[PDB]
Amino acid sequence: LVYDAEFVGSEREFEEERETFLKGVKAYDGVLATRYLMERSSSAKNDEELLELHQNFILLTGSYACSIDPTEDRYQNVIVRGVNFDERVQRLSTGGSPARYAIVYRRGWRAIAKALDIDEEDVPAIEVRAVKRNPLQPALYRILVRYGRVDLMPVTVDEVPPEMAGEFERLIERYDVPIDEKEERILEILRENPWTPHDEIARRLGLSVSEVEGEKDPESSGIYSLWSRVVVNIEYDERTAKRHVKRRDRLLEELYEHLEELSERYLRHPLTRRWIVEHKRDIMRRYLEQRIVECALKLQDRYGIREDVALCLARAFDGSISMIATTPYRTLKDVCPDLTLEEAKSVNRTLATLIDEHGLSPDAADELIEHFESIAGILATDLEEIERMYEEGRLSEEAYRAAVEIQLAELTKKEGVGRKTAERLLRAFGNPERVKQLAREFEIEKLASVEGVGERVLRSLVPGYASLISIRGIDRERAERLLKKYGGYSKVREAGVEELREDGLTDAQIRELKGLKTLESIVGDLEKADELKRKYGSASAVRRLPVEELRELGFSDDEIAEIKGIPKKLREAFDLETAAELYERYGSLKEIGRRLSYDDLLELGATPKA
Ligand SMILES: [Zn+2]
Repeated sequence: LVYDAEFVGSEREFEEERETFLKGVKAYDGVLATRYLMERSSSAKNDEELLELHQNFILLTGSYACSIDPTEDRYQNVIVRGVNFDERVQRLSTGGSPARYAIVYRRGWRAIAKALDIDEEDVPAIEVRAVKRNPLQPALYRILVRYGRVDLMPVTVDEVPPEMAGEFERLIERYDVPIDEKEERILEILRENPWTPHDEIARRLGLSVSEVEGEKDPESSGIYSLWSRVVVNIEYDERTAKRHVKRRDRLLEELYEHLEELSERYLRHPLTRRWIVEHKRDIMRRYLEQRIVECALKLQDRYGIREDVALCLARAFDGSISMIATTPYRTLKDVCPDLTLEEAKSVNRTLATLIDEHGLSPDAADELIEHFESIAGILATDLEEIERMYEEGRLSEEAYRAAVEIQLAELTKKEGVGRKTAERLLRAFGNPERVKQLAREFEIEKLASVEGVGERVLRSLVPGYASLISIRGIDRERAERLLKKYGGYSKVREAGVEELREDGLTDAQIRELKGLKTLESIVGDLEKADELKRKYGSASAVRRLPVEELRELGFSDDEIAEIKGIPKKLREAFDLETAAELYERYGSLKEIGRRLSYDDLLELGATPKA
């Protein structure tokens, strides 16, 4: 399997990167060492002070990783397992560093270490994919690294705010990012537990990990895309980036100092920088080993690969189904030539879809995997770039054509949208994911200004346009203004009546929207109808309310008589309290003559009742 990368910065930059990387390695050495201590005993497993130190190393590795390729120009032709990230990162809407994009992949450091000449024999590992023990929401951690966010990466487990961890969703709400339906589904699990592993998120949603994750860019769909959407909209805090670079090297010393102290809880001899420098390779070789077991065991239980092949893959791909699952068939067979295609299609869902649901050849599917990794990766790419690749001879016809048909199918599925209107939209706005996002942001004029995009298109594309526009008198401009101001139909429906008037809605329009025509019979004006619609569900409910309650913060006793349909004869004798109660209980009045003659002891000798 091929890893490689070439440096293109100046000689100063070369040394800057070497020092950062080597400090990342030193930081990651602490992560390995602390993981080692944690499984010396179940007592060590549950040492929270040890866990806090483990986490501190994770943080510092992140910070150092964020600093790789600060100017986003120092590396080129970054190959990880044969796939060239230079070209892919360039096609993303937010571009960025091929180096850091590489580092977010397991064993991506391999590629970067070659460009910085750090000899692979010393295993200069930097990994930034911790899940269960990560002090930040794991996907966030990874996206911060890809976007080089030295500033946002905390350098201390104390410094980690809830909004980047246990209450991560707060951070999402602060930046008014559009969330699609896949993502809202993913959040529902992350809300239960932000440290749910991705293959679990995928298994419950009935998706591949690639689908759960998406591309690491705003214009995709998935937890990575979501976090990118948020993170890019956070101002770079150049100040705090300075604090973090200034402080972290000595914090690392201090972490290593704390590692000695703690290690004496579980070991005869301290765990020192020299010790980890010596055992690093051995520690890593052993973890790889029990991950080959666990993983090769899963390749049989879940996917059903013949035992001897399942171990081959397990070894070849560092014990990672994520890794295996995103590897092309040609590369998979290169290292395990015993493997069969139905077996490859079992673990690599992208390969499976491309073959079985788009009739692609394995070579052609490999081509698309290599360039884009997943379907999400195809949909993150501008249509016209895919055309360019086809024309420039860097993409075969069958791959190219499948790519087009995937992009078009995301829009033609939406009733009203034909192929040339879909095709046009992709030209106007780049890719299908970016088209959808404009619809969720309610950019109705922007979309409409494309040929073939009519009311029927707008209906099926823009959430809540269907609802507002089907009310007479509400024009397109208004529908956009309303949707944008309040955040979608449901939120517009929830708006106050006073402020909807200010927005220029006729009272008829407001009445239909909240569907309180029946309540406005019962009560004079719109506003009180709405007040009554909030607390109580319907008119139906308001009538049933106790006589005291209606009377209280309400209006007349005659009005309460009319509201509950209390007959003249029953109203003329008893007081309301007991009249509306007898009616509630028996319904007719003929029936009211079920209870005995002068059990009707209340008021006059009203004989017409018996
Ligand atoms: Zn800080």
